[PDB]
Amino acid sequence: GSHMATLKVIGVGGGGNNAVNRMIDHGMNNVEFIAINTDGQALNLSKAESKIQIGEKLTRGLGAGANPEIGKKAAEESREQIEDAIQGADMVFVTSGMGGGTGTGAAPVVAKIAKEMGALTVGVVTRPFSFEGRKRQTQAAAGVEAMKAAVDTLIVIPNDRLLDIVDKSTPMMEAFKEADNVLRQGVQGISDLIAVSGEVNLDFADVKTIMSNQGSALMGIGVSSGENRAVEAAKKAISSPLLETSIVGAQGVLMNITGGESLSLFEAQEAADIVQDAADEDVNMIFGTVINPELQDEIVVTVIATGF
Ligand SMILES: Nc1nc2c(ncn2[C@@H]2O[C@H](COP(=O)(O)OP(=O)(O)CP(=O)(O)O)[C@@H](O)[C@H]2O)c(=O)[nH]1
Ligand SMILES: [K+]
Repeated sequence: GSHMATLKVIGVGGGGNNAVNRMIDHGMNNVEFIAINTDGQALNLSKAESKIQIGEKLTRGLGAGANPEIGKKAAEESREQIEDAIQGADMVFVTSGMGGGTGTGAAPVVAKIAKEMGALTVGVVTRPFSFEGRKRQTQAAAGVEAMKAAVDTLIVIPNDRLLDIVDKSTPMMEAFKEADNVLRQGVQGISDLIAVSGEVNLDFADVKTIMSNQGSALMGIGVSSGENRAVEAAKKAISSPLLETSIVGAQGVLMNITGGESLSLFEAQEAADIVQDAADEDVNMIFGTVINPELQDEIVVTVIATGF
């Protein structure tokens, strides 16, 4: 028969659960959410269907107070509850802000558990703003290294990059939604790739080949119309204003192109060439195509890049 992949998104700590709440608000389908936190006040406000309060014996229901050893121990002591919530997942996205205690310490434990439960495990984490100081940055760096050791693939968003995309008045919440989009569009892109039957079909086994045990990653989506649409969508898919890891140096790529019946062979080559040339490597590509006749002049390019 057919395979139906279960995708889960797990928020760990404040920032991660913020991202989960905003994704649920934005509306996601076919994805399951898990909220993990020490902070009982924030966890009570989570919109996630599955909630795990960790470390209550250690924190009395408070956060970890920037102590990553308490975050790590809190997750370890709730291993069975975390395993039970994950069980059945084919793919898990662990999202977390690094630099505090709960996210820094517990997110690598959650990711380790997910991988041991058999899930393809992707971390999407932030580094703190420079204005938060050097100690926060150093602690975050230890969290990023622990994440790298625990996940299949890791996407790092330095929060300082948000300062590159705001004007002096952009609300902080609007900026945070831009960082959220990295996770949301990557999850949505995989979900859609799985759900739809393509003319050149890609599926979850291709995602596993490109992402399993591959270190840093990029996940992007680009949409364009009109003249040069394939080139423009491909460039947008690989544009990484918020990413620590750019496309440069990628050695494996999952690339899908969705368009209407006008989708031309020539423009599919144009788009593939953009990704090959930007990588500035010989990229091992798994290429797919979907014809969606509901589309008119719109083209959508999805890119997952690993192998740096
Ligand atoms: N882009 C973004 N960054 C966030 C968000 N919330 C927190 N951050 C950033 O993540 C870092 C850690 O914050 P948070 O996730 O609340 O930490 P925690 O580990 O839960 C806090 P404690 O140590 O007390 O338990 C912050 O220093 C900040 O850089 C958010 O919603 N969006
Ligand atoms: K498919």
